[PDB]
Amino acid sequence: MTNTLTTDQLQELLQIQKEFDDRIPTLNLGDSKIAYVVEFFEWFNTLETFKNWKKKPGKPLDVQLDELADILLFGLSIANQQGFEEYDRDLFFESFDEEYFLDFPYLRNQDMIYDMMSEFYDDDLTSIRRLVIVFKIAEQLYTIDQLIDAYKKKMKRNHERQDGT
Amino acid sequence: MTNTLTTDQLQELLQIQKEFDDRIPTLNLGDSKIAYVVEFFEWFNTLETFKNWKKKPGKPLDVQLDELADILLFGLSIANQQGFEEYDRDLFFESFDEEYFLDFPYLRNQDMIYDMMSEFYDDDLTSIRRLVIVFKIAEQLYTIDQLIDAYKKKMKRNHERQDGT
Ligand SMILES: [Ca+2]
Ligand SMILES: [Ca+2]
Ligand SMILES: [Ca+2]
Ligand SMILES: [Ca+2]
Ligand SMILES: [Cl-]
Ligand SMILES: [Cl-]
Ligand SMILES: [Mg+2]
Ligand SMILES: [Mg+2]
Repeated sequence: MTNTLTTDQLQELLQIQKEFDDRIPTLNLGDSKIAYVVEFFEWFNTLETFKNWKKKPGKPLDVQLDELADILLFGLSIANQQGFEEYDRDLFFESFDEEYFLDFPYLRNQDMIYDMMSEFYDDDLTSIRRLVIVFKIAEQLYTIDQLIDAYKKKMKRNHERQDGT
Repeated sequence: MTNTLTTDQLQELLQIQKEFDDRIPTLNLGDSKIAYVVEFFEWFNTLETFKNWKKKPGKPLDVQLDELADILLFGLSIANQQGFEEYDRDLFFESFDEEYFLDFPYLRNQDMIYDMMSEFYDDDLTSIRRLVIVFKIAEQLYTIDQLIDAYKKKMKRNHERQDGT
């Protein structure tokens, strides 16, 4: 568990997503952006920081990671659809390294979801920012390693589905 | 007729396209990319460098410019849909300034269309490259000024249509 993300790791993830999306003819960037937000809320719903009525709020770790991996899926798809070049990659690592406001205590505050919504309805939300958000969550609440593992598992199953196996 | 393109001119064009596309709910990046290529061939068909059987090949200048403006329309739309940032703009002006192979005699060769097709079926064709192509054609065969004029005229009519006037 390095809990770090390398250039080669990111490039591999983008390549994995690309191979799967190439098999989706109706691929629609506007729809992918909406799916990103919907999947984000589903992940947020597994964290359960607003569910005061629960004895043990928070779903099992493997469930939370699986729902987080959905956010990553659409984040990678959106990046690929917009053309993720070497200079986009550099800006991503700079933005990721120097993000100051997405740390553990902030992400554990249930009011964080209002800030996220303020980003989500802005036309100018970048594909880079969407990726920074999902990797900071992994880095801060989980590990980047488990997120990558859950996503790769999911995509293997996804290829089996589209293969009819 | 400066036959040049400034940063402010490009930003204005992108803003014009953005306002119009915001009124198109079914906006689909994959469809816009195909439309770019189809409109490209329509413009090429007005140049008529392959129509050996004509006495006066080439349609009137205003027709050629109008069809070129269609290429620009989809080129701007694709750029906007992919998120055209300040660094994309800088790379565009560098690519445009230092393009060596899209000059007048090349563009007047009817075999140029095979090279274009080799670019058009490549998944990795960038929105920047699509814009470099259309502005070099304007610069070399027409002027950038007439292209901008034809596009602005077209978009004014387009807003009148979507306004129901
Ligand atoms: Ca989900
Ligand atoms: Ca891009
Ligand atoms: Ca046309
Ligand atoms: Ca972009
Ligand atoms: Cl309740
Ligand atoms: Cl004939
Ligand atoms: Mg650094
Ligand atoms: Mg220069």
